[PDB]
Parts: sequence; C-alpha cells; structure tokens
Amino acid sequence: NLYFQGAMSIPRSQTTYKKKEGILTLTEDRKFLIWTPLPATGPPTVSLALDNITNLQQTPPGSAKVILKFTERPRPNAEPGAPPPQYMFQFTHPTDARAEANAIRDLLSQLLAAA
Ligand SMILES: [Cl-]
Ligand SMILES: [Cl-]
Ligand SMILES: [Cl-]
Ligand SMILES: [Cs+]
Ligand SMILES: [K+]
Repeated sequence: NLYFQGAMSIPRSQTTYKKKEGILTLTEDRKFLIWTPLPATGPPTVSLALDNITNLQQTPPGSAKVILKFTERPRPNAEPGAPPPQYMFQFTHPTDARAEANAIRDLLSQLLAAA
C-alpha cells in the first residue's frame, strides 16, 4: 500500500508569453504554474492554479515553434458560447526548447493526474 509522490526537480524554462521573454516554472508547493517576465525579480504575471487547468496541448515536434498551451476552467460569469481561458508559452532555449517543454509537460500531467 505504498504511496509515492513525484520527485523530479521543478524546471525554470525560458519562455515567451504574449511576445515578452520570461521564465515558466511552478511554485515550490507545486500548486501553481507561474510565468514571470525577465528579469524575473518581480512577481508572476501569470499564476494558474493546477486545480483550474483542464487541458494541456503542445505543438507537434517539427513545428516552427515549440509551444505548450494550457486551458483553464471557464470563469464564473463567462457566456456559454465563449472560449475558455488559454495561455500559450513558447519555449525559446535555442537547443533545449523541445526537451524543456517535454519536462514541464510531463511534470504538469503527473500533478494534474495526482489531484
Ligand atoms: Cl514558491
Ligand atoms: Cl532568471
Ligand atoms: Cl520540435
Ligand atoms: Cs531549464
Ligand atoms: K519563431
């Protein structure tokens, strides 16, 4: 009856959000996905609770851009026809963009399944 939690380290990935360079990571409690614009010393501009994330999608390998797209639960007063909130992070590490995207994706999918 053993219980295991994930033990990989939390990555800090070079990513662009709405055409600004920054760092995508998770909070230490692994409850929030946070993006902070460079220099990365101010507060996050995107903070998405993992409990509110309903989907994770990626550009397929070989695409022009390496992007992860996260979808959130609809906001409380959203109109029923409206698309759900979404957040696209382009991975910009010149050699490691796809590997960094895969690392975050894998860590996120584990946490999302564990909750
Ligand atoms: Cl933290
Ligand atoms: Cl940094
Ligand atoms: Cl790729
Ligand atoms: Cs990294
Ligand atoms: K590009």
